[PDB]
Amino acid sequence: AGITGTWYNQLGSTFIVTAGADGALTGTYESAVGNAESRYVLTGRYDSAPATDGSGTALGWTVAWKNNYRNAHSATTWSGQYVGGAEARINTQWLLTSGTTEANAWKSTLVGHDTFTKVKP
Amino acid sequence: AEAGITGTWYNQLGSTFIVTAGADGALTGTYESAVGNAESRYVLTGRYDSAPATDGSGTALGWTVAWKNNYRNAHSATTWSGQYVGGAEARINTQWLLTSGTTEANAWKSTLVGHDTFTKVKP
Amino acid sequence: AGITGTWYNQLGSTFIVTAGADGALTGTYESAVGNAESRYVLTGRYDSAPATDGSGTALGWTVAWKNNYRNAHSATTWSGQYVGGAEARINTQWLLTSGTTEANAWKSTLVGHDTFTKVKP
Amino acid sequence: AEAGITGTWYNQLGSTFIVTAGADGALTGTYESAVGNAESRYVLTGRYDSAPATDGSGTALGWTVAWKNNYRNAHSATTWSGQYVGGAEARINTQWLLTSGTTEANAWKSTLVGHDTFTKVKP
Ligand SMILES: O=C(CCCC[C@@H]1SC[C@@H]2NC(=O)N[C@@H]21)Nc1ccc([N+](=O)[O-])cc1
Ligand SMILES: O=C(CCCC[C@@H]1SC[C@@H]2NC(=O)N[C@@H]21)Nc1ccc([N+](=O)[O-])cc1
Ligand SMILES: O=C(CCCC[C@@H]1SC[C@@H]2NC(=O)N[C@@H]21)Nc1ccc([N+](=O)[O-])cc1
Ligand SMILES: O=C(CCCC[C@@H]1SC[C@@H]2NC(=O)N[C@@H]21)Nc1ccc([N+](=O)[O-])cc1
Repeated sequence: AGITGTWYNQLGSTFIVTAGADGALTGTYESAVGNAESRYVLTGRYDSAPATDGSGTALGWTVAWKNNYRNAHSATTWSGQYVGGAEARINTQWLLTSGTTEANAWKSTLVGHDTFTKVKP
Repeated sequence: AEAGITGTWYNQLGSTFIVTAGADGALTGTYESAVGNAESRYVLTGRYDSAPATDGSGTALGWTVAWKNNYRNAHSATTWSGQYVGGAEARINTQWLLTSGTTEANAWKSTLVGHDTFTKVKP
Repeated sequence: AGITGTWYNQLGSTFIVTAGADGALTGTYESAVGNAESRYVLTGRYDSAPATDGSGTALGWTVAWKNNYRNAHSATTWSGQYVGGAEARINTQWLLTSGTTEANAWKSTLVGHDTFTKVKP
Repeated sequence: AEAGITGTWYNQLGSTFIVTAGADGALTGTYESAVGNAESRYVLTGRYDSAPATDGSGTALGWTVAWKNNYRNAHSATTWSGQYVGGAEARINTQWLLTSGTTEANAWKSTLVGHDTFTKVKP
């Protein structure tokens, strides 16, 4: 529906997702930055029964940076909300964790925020 | 990847995390929280590195849970991001972001941040 | 210098700061949202000797939401960087912690991001 | 506010946090980290609620440290945000954001996030 489609964030990354009736999110992610290449599988969940007011729809998805081409031994999870309308938007904040030794654990997680704009005409 | 990830885990709050790890990187299972606007199990989905590095690094992973089942809907979603550490006392160290569906006016206070540690030992 | 002055974020909040030679930041903050009113004291620290390349200047500051008018029993810390030039900017990500009982501790911290634009002509 | 905040604290990493709490809400002291690009003490400044609620809520506080002294400059700053809990075994539970000075091209990977727990007991 509103979430299903093709999106892009401020970095130029590509986000193609499909929203299922049971609240499931599946698709592929293509990052424009970092030790990444081509498409990576993504999986998430969303509130399939949001508030009818002016509230956004809570959702989230994960991407392990490993495919048949590269492995950055890391995973990112995006958490945010879908805001519908003429100009659909997905505002997120993310956590990127890397696999590290017990000694380097304190510096294993980066935090950021991505804003997605919908395309798919 | 000798993933001992599969199994039933518990966090410091007493929440029950049940997961199965697929050979290709998929994570699936149910989540039951001991705190907050929730009851019974909620479906969760995630991904993990099905080929961690040879050194002694943990296995990166993450998963999400929209807080809605047949009993309630807290109009929220939580994503956990972290790493699995195998061994005698296996553990999953994570940090999470909980986003609530809100109006544009309240978007600034829509996301909580925390951290949970899961072990295979009772709450 | 570059940091010293008056700033505003996307929410309409007011940030008046002075950068000291020893890396100290002092000033007042006025929030446009939340259980807040008037001016609150702020204190921070910044990298007083940044890289001469195109890097930003690392900095941070804290505000306890308590003054002679209100007390929201909370404190926010902003962490980010100052990016100079014609259009000065301060990109931050913040953590807002509230005082809570041990039972409600898991939901004591909100996270967000504020972008500041400089004014003081 | 019976602030037992003042004193020397240590975190799970072995870092030493020394602070003095002013009657009006100010926090000042030095910070020494056992990990990372750092050595010796670094000046820190912060604020805390000098009038917490009457119930059993913790005392909200926060502080910053730019990582530059006479020995090194890691071109970074860390802010800790959390709450003080008094009692037999006093503790300061916090979460932090570490921002590195970077170019616009690397801004997306400039901030690390974690959490530290400070107690008055040796490392
Ligand atoms: O490079 C890797 C994998 C690609 C990460 C892309 C990130 S996901 C959040 C943000 N949104 C995007 O669309 N793209 C970026 N990961 C990685 C990064 C840093 C470190 N590190 O140690 O700093 C280790 C692995
Ligand atoms: O209560 C709800 C749903 C359940 C959330 C459980 C959280 S998931 C992170 C942490 N780890 C656990 O095992 N359990 C907790 N969500 C919610 C919470 C707060 C707000 N709020 O506005 O503050 C809105 C919705
Ligand atoms: O309302 C209060 C105090 C004012 C907070 C202003 C925040 S600081 C980050 C952001 N940037 C701004 O310029 N303004 C906002 N705090 C508070 C908020 C929420 C809760 N809560 O429980 O949800 C408790 C206390
Ligand atoms: O090494 C530096 C300076 C020292 C940082 C100490 C951190 S403060 C949070 C945590 N709590 C502690 O007590 N100690 C650690 N900073 C730095 C670290 C990583 C990167 N990086 O790019 O990954 C850049 C600068």
